[PDB]
Amino acid sequence: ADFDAVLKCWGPVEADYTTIGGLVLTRLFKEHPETQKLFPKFAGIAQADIAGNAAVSAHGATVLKKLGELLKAKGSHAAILKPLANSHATKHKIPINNFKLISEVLVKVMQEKAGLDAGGQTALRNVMGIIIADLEANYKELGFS
Ligand code: HEM
Repeated sequence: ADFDAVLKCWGPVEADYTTIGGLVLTRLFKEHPETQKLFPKFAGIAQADIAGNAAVSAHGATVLKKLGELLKAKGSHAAILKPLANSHATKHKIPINNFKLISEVLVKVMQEKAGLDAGGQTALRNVMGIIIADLEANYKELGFS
């Protein structure tokens, strides 16, 4: 049910993954500046110059597309989340807490831009908790606690 609750508000996100993806990453870097170092292509870009940056928005679109694809799966997601854990632990080297941060940002963006109400905000935090716990369990399998 919590996946359905989020998907009933995903339309505005999927409608413009570039704009919303750019909003999410811009906000992440503004509110959690230490995360920007984790993107070597973007690390060091002055904050005022991120909202207008097409490459930032394009990567935000990649992130949100994958998250959509996953949702739409409604928890039967292994062929999906295992590769993502693998690349994020071993290639991008993203500590697991950062996924909690981007999920806090996405809740806010969806509240403001996608009509996500109080119950939907809870549903999204629950679904992101499912995703993050699975990423964490796969990180552990790889040696990353
Ligand atoms: C559930 C949330 C997230 C999803 C769905 C997601 C998804 C993706 C996808 C699909 C890619 C490209 C291909 C692949 O790895 O398989 C990617 C790359 C990347 N992601 Fe994530 N990501 C998330 C969260 C994060 C966070 C929290 C960070 C850091 C704070 C991060 C940093 C990166 C970096 C650095 C790359 C490589 C960019 C490049 O080389 O161009 N991601 N992500």
